[PDB]
Formats: sequence, C-alpha cells, structure tokens
Amino acid sequence: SRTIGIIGAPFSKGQPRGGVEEGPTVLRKAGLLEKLKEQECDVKDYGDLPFADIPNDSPFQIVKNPRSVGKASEQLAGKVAEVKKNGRISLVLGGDHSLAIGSISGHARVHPDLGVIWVDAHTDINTPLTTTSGNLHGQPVSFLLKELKGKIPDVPGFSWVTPCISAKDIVYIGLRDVDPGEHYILKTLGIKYFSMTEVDRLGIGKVMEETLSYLLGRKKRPIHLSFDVDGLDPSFTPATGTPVVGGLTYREGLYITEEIYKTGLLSGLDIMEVNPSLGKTPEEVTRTVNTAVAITLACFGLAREGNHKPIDYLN
Amino acid sequence: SRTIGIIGAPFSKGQPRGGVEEGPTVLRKAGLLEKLKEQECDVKDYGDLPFADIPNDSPFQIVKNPRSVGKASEQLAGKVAEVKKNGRISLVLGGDHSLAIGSISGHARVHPDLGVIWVDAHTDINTPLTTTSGNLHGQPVSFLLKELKGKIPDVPGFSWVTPCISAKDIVYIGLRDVDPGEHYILKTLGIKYFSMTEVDRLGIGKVMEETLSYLLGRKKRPIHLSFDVDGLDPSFTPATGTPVVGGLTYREGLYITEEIYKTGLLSGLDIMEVNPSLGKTPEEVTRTVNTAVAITLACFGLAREGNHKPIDYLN
Amino acid sequence: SRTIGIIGAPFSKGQPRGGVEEGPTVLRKAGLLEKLKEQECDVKDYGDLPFADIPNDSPFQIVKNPRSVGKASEQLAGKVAEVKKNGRISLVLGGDHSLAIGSISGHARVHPDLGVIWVDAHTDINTPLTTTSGNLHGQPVSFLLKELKGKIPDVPGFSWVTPCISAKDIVYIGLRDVDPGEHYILKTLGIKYFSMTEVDRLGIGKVMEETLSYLLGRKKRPIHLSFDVDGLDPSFTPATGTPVVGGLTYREGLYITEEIYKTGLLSGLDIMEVNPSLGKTPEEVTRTVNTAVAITLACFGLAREGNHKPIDYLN
Ligand SMILES: Nc1ncc(C[C@H](N)C(=O)O)[nH]1
Ligand SMILES: Nc1ncc(C[C@H](N)C(=O)O)[nH]1
Ligand SMILES: Nc1ncc(C[C@H](N)C(=O)O)[nH]1
Ligand SMILES: [Mn+2]
Ligand SMILES: [Mn+2]
Ligand SMILES: [Mn+2]
Ligand SMILES: [Mn+2]
Ligand SMILES: [Mn+2]
Ligand SMILES: [Mn+2]
Repeated sequence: SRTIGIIGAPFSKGQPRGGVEEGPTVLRKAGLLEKLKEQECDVKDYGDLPFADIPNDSPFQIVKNPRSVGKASEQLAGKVAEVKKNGRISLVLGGDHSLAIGSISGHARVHPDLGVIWVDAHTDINTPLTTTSGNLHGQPVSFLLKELKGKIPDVPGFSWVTPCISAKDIVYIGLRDVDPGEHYILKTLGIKYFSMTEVDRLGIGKVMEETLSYLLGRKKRPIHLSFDVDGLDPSFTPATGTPVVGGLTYREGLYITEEIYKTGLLSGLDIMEVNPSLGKTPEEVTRTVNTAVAITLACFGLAREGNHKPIDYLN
Repeated sequence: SRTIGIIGAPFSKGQPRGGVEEGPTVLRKAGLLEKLKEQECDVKDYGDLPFADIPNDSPFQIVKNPRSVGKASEQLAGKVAEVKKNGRISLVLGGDHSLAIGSISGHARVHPDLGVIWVDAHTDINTPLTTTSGNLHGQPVSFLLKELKGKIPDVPGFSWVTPCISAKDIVYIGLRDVDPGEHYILKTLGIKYFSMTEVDRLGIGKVMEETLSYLLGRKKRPIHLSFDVDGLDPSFTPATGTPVVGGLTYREGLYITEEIYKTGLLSGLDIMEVNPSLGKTPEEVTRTVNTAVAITLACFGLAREGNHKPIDYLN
Repeated sequence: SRTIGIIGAPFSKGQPRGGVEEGPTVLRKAGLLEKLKEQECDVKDYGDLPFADIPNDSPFQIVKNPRSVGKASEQLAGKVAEVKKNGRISLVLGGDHSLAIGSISGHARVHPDLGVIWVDAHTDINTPLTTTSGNLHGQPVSFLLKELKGKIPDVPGFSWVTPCISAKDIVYIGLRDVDPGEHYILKTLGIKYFSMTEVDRLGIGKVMEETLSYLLGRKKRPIHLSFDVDGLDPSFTPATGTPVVGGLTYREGLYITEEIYKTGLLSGLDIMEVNPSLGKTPEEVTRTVNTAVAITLACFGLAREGNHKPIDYLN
C-alpha cells in the first residue's frame, strides 16, 4: 500500500506570469485530498510552504529571480526529503516547474537511485547560458544532471545544489517545443525522449513500455514523475502559461499515469504549471484543474476499468 | 445481403432524465430510414412501440420504476423476436439502455448462440443489490447473464426474464466509469473487456481484432451490438444523460462498426441513450444525432473508403 | 540541403466558393516565407501567378469553368517546371485542388519518375463523366493517370495535358468522402490508399512506413506531396470549402510531413484549399492558416523533437 505526503508549493518566480502560485489552492479546492482518501490512500498534508519574499533579487546575467527560485527549491527539497523519510510518496502541487530542482533533489537525498519521467511539452533543460528567456522554469533539468556540471555557472540562490541524476536516469514524454541548445544537449548527452513524433509513431502503449523498460530494465528503483500540465493538449489543460498545440490527449495522460501506478514504484510526483488566472473563462479553469486532479488520482490507483476492495461484492 | 427491421423504443424510465424517449423521433427526423435505403438496405419500419403508462410502480428496494422497465423490455423482446423471425437485422432506436434486457432477450429467442458487443462508458452490470443509484439502465447485463442467476432477486416486472447469455459471450468496449461491485463482477466472472486503458494501449485496430476473435474464434455466430452513445466522447455525443470524458473518438466508433459490418454477422443492433433535451445548444443535439446516424450507417455497410455497386462505372 | 521556390496560385474556379483564391495571401501574411528562412531554407518567391479572367467559359457537359481551370493549370505547370529546373523544391500555395493537374504535370516534366502522396478527405479522381458536381477540384487525378486515357473526353482548356503518372505512383492518405465511381476507379486500377479506416486500424506510424515503402521500395525517386487541408479534421482546418468530420489530427498531419521531410526526397509540395472566407469566426481562419503553416514548415525540416545547427551549443 501507499502513504502520500502532500506539499503545496505556491511559487511562480521561475517564470513571469502570476497565478501559478494559486495551483495548490485550486487543486485542494477541487477536493483532491478527499478524493485521494476515497482510494486506498493514507494521506497526510504537509501544508503549503511559506516562501518568503526576497525583495533584492536582480537578474544573474539574464536569469530572472535566481535567489527566489533557488531558495524555494532549497526549501522544497528539505520538505520532500522529510516526507520521503516518513515513508510516504511526495506529492508536490505547484507552482512553476522550476520547483522540480528542489523536488527531485530532496527526493534523491532519500532515494539516490531514482529514475525520472518528465511529462511536458518542453525539456526544461536550458542552462543559465543557453536560456534566451531567462525563466528558470525552462532550466531545472540542467541543474540536476551530473553531466552538465562544468556548464552551470554559480547562480546566486543555487549554491546548495548538487546534481543528483545522470542523463540515463530521465525519460521525457510529450516534447514539442524544444530550443536548439536544448536539442543539442539531448543528442549530446544521449537522453531518452519520446517527443510527440514518437508518441504518434509508436502509440502511447509502446511509449510507456519502452519508458519503463529503459528505466527499470536493469533493476527496479523509485520513480519520480514530474508532470507539467502543459504536456497535455491545451484542449484539456488550457490554464497554463505556455500552451502548445498538438499535445498528449486526456486519455494518453491517464494512460501514462495508470501504467506508472501499476509499477508499484511511484516514489514522488510533481503536478506543475496549473495557472488558474490564465483560463479564458471559468470553464477553462475547471477543465484544467479537473484534468490535473484526474491525472493525480490515476497516479495513486484510480483505474478507468474500475477498482474494488478485496471483499465479495455479491455479498 | 441484409434486411433491416427498425423498432422505435421511446422509453426513459430506466433512468431519471426525461428526453431519451425522444431518441427514436430525432433519429428518424435526421433521415435515418432514407439514408439506410440509400445503401444496400431493404428496410422495414416496425414503428415505435407504444409503452403504456404504469402509474402504480413504486420502487423495489431502491430500484426505480421496475414494472415499467420490465414491461417495456418484455414488449421489446416480443418485437425483436418478430423482426428476427422475419429474417431481418433488428435495429432498436432507444430509449435508455435498460431496453437491452428486452432487445438481447428477444434476439436470443431466435438466435440463442448470439454474442454481444457492448460499447459504453459503463458496464451496466449492477444487480438490484449492488446498484447504488437504483436506475435500471445501470443493471441490464446482470439480468441477462446466466452466472448471475441466484443473485437477481425477484423484481416486479421481470418474472418473464430468463438469462440467455454467459459471461464468455459478451465483450465490452469503451469502459471508463465502472462501479466497485461491477468491477468485482467483471473479474469474478472473467468477462472480456477493453476499457479505455486497453484501447489506449492496443489501438482500436487490435481491440476489434481481439474482440471478434474472442467471440467468433471457435465458430461464426450472430452478433448483437448494443451501442450506448455515451461510449463515445462527449465532444461527439454530448446529448446523453451521463457523459464521461476521455471516450472513444468518432473515428474509433466508426472503426468498431465498420469492422462489425465486415464480419457479415451483425444480427441485432441497439442505438441507445440519445437524449436531445440534454444538449446545451441546438448544435449539441444535431452533433449527437448526426454521430449516432453515422454509427448506424456504418453498421449496415457505409465505408469511409467509399462504396460502389457491382456495375462498371467507367460505363 | 534544400532550396525552395514559392509559387502563389490564387485560383478558385475548380470549385464554386470564392475565397480560396486568398490562400496565398493569408499564408504569406502569416509569415510563411520568414519562418521558412528561419530554418535551413534558401527561399525564392516566384510571386503569385496572374491568372487572367476568361469571361467566355460555359460548362462542358456539366463540367464548370473548364477553360479557366485548364489554363490556370497550364500556367502553373510552366512555372513549377521552371522552379524545378532551378533545382528548387516547388511549393504551390493554393488555391483549389484542381491546380494539382498543373503542379504535378509541371513537376513531372523535370522529374518523370516522381511519386505522389495525396493527403485529402477526397480522392479527387472523378472523370468529366463520373463527376456529379462538375467541380474540377474533384477531378484532377483522373487527368493525370495514364490508365484513364481513353476515359477523359477532350475538355476545352486541357488539350495540353499528357497523363504523367501511373496508378502505382500515387498513395492517398485521409480518405473519408469518396464517390461510388471514384471507389470503382480505386479498386479497378489497384490504387494504394489509406482511408481513415486504415489510419485507425494501423496508426499513422505504420501508414507512413507502408506509404513510403510502397513508393520508394524499389528505388528512391522524387516525392510530390499534394496536401489538401481538408484532409485534416475540421477542428484543425475549418476554413475550407468541404470539411468532413473524422479527419486526420494535427499530430497526424505533422507526423506525415515530418516523415516525408526525413526521406530527403520531397521534390514538390501543394498546400491547397485554404479558404479564409469560410471560417465562421476570425479565430477559425487563423486556426486554419496556422495549421497549414505548421504543416508546411514540417515539410522543410521543423521537428517537434527540436532542431539544432551543427555547432557546439555548450559553446
Ligand atoms: N514553459 C516553458 N518551458 C520552456 C520554455 C521555453 C524556453 N525553452 C525557455 O527555456 O524559456 N517555456
Ligand atoms: N448511465 C449509467 N450507467 C451506469 C451508471 C452509473 C452506475 N453504475 C449506475 O448503475 O447507476 N450510469
Ligand atoms: N472538395 C471535394 N472534392 C471532391 C468532392 C466531392 C465530389 N467527389 C466531387 O467530385 O465534386 N468535394
Ligand atoms: Mn515544464
Ligand atoms: Mn512545459
Ligand atoms: Mn449503457
Ligand atoms: Mn453508458
Ligand atoms: Mn482535394
Ligand atoms: Mn479535399
């Protein structure tokens, strides 16, 4: 069975648009905790991290809000490690995707052998020197990869980071808006990815088979799922900062998470980039939040074929 | 070739929302009969069954309108058997899905070796004792399965039922909202199903290959297709009582029916749960009705690749 | 590498609805040329052909505007051959699909061994005698096929045509609205096609594998892609004269074009049937135009997984 530890991370400064800091609020409001308890789930809420304002945080080169982002990730790393040591699956409600530096870092402190599945339209693997936007939500993976040590300058706020994963310990699914330096890094480091072209070619069934065999083939190990709702098509998750057409369908997102649940190895989860302020209508917001909740419930066992308890229902 | 016998079943008391009794009307209004005649089809309209009101019909335990539902199904069974003895494919226009008790029962009187394909978001397999809603459209399959004799109390209106199918003679496609007791029954009886997870994994092509091989592998036999429009995604069939997101696409529904047509074994068909009152706009209604008509025409040979008569068109 | 020669073909008389003659304009306005230059592309604009009015053009039998259509195609054939002799990939911006007579004809003058991929809801293979509509955009393929010589009357405006392709040198993808005489021609001539039924069965991955192996299996040869935006679902390309539900998705259209790009054999391209006047709203127009531009950029190398130049980005 499996214990869950919820962490709200109401944090937006990895990117410019306000509102993503409300994700933990609208996800809770949608009844996530109660719906989780409805399943097999032993659920503990660790609350919303209080990220204090860092008023003096001028860019580093063109990298924006570095001290704010670095410290939020440092704090979240602390908290995720606590949840993990408490023997629970960490569930980070974001918040922008820069928080993955802290979520994966903190997870890896307790489980260094982890493997990551990163579901996103974007690779989020720019370095401080290849970014053109300066937004740290487009860089988290570069901070985490050991191969890119040497390439990450000393950015204020991140002196606490130690790269904890190798290029062979991450798989991307969903990619369709990748910068040229990012694509170079993928090919140079030999990272495993299923862009939307591969999902089209192979079908999500084969994509998950290969994703899981790639990560678990040699031996089982904890899985970290970092799910950016912008990996799904904007027809399902429109309330997000950077929607990109041609995404994963609602079905594909449930398929990915149902298969990860079935491994019994989910160890940490990020549900990121929900930005209620950016829905064009109230219904775009509920659509987005509802989809995120459904993705989350699938991670913890909710199955489209149905579920039952180990009793005899014919009484 | 193939003769068709249309039966309207303007009946709603298997569930609470009025309007599904108008399905036969809007389907006819959309020109179904004429469009069928445009194909190879020898089409006879048996009219709309006149279901008299049963004013005294208080629940049985929590099961609602049992006498009404039982009698409508009894009457429809009578009529479907007549059509079948007339050597025609029965085409039941519903009406809520509780009518499948009568449609499959009546069909089986003439062809006891039939196999059923049930296309639906729901399994509709609660018994009177596992239902929580009391709505009989969520129970028809339990009345039909021989294995569940012993488990179906004597519900008023259904004393005429005799279970006519075994668990191994039905396949579900489309499932994504299954109650716990229903899931227990599926696993306990070893029923064959393709939930949306399986359709995602395998693709609708392989789903139909396996569906047909499972039902026809040992020997050919008549097929009964019970098609609930809520099996399709609400973006195609919104005017229905219980829409569930993440459904079969329009393409997938045509694929299912094109492959069943190609077997030459379609023997009876139900087109159920169209509820024009529930479209949010006139266009949701026409969208739903149009999709239902297209599904129906595919059952009788309309092919997306095209069709021609056995003449030389280059004259 | 690959040089491109853009040709605008603002022409509508292959069908009744005005507005498709504006396709080259809205595609250019959307920044196509600049976006192409952003890729590897050496881009030369050959301008918009000036199609003079032919005021005296009464139907031939029921075939409408034959002299206008024939002459526009004659002029376009001239220009495409020029671009091809200039060692560039011809990119025809339409305009209605009747222009394919000229585009493929002109291409074949320079590369007679070409193979055609025709992406469309329709086969566009009626002859002047099997058409029921009289619209020449529903006939271009019949004019091009050698096997149908004998079956094409002498239509005024087309005396310059010489059939340049065999039935075995075309593959259709996307088909879902095929007339009976057209279906007869497909089966009689043994043309290779993937209707939407086949795309559903096999998946677009296998469809392209088979399409390319069928055309290139025996030996590499130039590819002509004739892309009718109505091959995509109207939820992506609504501003078109004859939308048909159940089409190829945005993903599938990018998949088709990404795979053709990867062959290195794209030799000519048609982007047809964009009709901005027919969008129900301004957003339907931009949606359609945007999709067409994305399809076009994929033909010339834009990849969803990303792209980089052959430099070291980690500097
Ligand atoms: N949401 C998002 N993630 C990444 C981007 C764009 C770009 N690679 C960047 O790094 O800013 N956008
Ligand atoms: N349309 C529909 N069919 C079944 C349901 C829900 C539930 N299983 C029930 O049995 O009522 N809803
Ligand atoms: N756009 C379009 N192409 C073909 C058609 C319909 C019909 N086959 C015809 O030939 O007119 N419509
Ligand atoms: Mn991200
Ligand atoms: Mn993203
Ligand atoms: Mn049903
Ligand atoms: Mn249903
Ligand atoms: Mn066309
Ligand atoms: Mn077309």
